[PDB]
Amino acid sequence: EGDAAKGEKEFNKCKACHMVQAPDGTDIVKGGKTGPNLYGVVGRKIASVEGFKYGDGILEVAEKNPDMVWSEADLIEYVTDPKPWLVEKTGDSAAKTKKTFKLGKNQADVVAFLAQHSPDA
Ligand code: HEC
Repeated sequence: EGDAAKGEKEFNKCKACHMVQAPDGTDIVKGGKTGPNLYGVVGRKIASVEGFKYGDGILEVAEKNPDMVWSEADLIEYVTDPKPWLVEKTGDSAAKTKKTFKLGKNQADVVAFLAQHSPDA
């Protein structure tokens, strides 16, 4: 049972690279642009943010699984350890990505925070 209040704090480990900004430009969490905006990520098609330059592996996940979206379960796994998640979904041990950051605790909490800011999932 993820706690979005705890997740908001844990998101300080994500905001160097990611923002959470609503479609009207309102910052929920002011953050970087190295990774894509995470507002609305829960239920969002994998690797589908307009203009973002994704790595080959995550694009392959989306290409080979056209109906795939970010579920809460997949988010928890990916946040925990991104690379093996990509290997799992692509079936390719050499799946690319420069994104290896692993969150070691409170993963369901951060995902609850992301879900709070995906009001239309
Ligand atoms: C920079 C060093 C990052 C940190 C710290 C975190 N993320 Fe990240 N994220 C980053 C990049 C460059 C990418 C693109 C990956 C690729 O291979 O192209 C991502 C992607 C995500 C995604 C997928 C988004 C999508 O639109 O499909 C998610 C859900 C995500 N990142 C979440 C996330 C969280 C919760 C983090 C803190 C725990 C976090 N990331 C850290 C770069 C960086």
